Amino acid sequence: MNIFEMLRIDEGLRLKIYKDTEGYYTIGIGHLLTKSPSLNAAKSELDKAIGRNCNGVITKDEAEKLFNQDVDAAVRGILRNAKLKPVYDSLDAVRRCALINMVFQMGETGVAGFTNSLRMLQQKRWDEAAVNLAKSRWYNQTPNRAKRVITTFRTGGWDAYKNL
Repeated sequence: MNIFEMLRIDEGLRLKIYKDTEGYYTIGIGHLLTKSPSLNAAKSELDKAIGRNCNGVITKDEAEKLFNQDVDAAVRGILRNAKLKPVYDSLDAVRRCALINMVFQMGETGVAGFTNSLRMLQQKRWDEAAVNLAKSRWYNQTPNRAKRVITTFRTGGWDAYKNL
C-alpha cells in the first residue's frame, strides 16, 4: 500500500463536479475547486486547473494528473512548514503517510493547529495521541475516515486499509 492507494480509498474518484462532505465543489480524487456557492465559479476554476473547456467533466487522466500535483504539494507543504517538518522527520514511513493524508484533507494550516497531538506523535506516544486526535471536529464530521487514519498512527501498519 502507498500514499496514492491510501488516498484513493479515502477520497474516491468522480469525473463530474460534485459537493464535499462539506458542501464544497470538488472533482476527481478530492480536488477542491472552490469554497464558493456557484457552480459557475467552480466551472471556471476547473477550466483554469485543466487548461481546457471542460464543461464540468474531466477524464481519468486529468483526474490523476490533478491527484499527482496535490500529493506533491501536500508533501512540499509539510517540508516547508515549521511546525510540520519536525514531526514528519521524526516519523516512520507508514505514519508519514497518515500525516500526509490529514494535510491533503485539511490543509497545512488545519493540521498545524493540532498542537497537542503533534507533540504526542513526536514523542511516540501512539495510544495517547490516538485518543487526543479523536477529540476534534474532524473525527466527529468524518468518523470512518478519521478512524482509519488514527489506526494508522496507532499501529504503524496498513490494517485499517486491508479491509477496504
